[PDB]
Amino acid sequence: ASIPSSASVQLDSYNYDGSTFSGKIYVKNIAYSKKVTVVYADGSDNWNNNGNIIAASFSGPISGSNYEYWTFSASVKGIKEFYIKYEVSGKTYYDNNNSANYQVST
Repeated sequence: ASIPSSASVQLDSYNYDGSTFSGKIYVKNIAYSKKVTVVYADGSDNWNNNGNIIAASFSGPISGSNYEYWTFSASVKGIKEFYIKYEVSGKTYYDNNNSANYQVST
């Protein structure tokens, strides 16, 4: 782990065990009332108009930085790829792996 210097939001890690999709996300502490969402395509690669959504929750500050960790977990029947959306103070940021998304292998 190293803390991003500059990205507003950045995936730290995820797992998909065949039934539960979970992970952790670096989030820059820009303001409060943050919304951090994981948006995924299902097993058929259907985005469902960006309606397959898991809301992450605040975990804690990261010492020696202006970042925080947010975590997520949900029961997910199938998933091919995902990205992260971060809304704060009317601004909208993404970690979509530079438009490739994060690919979930089978």
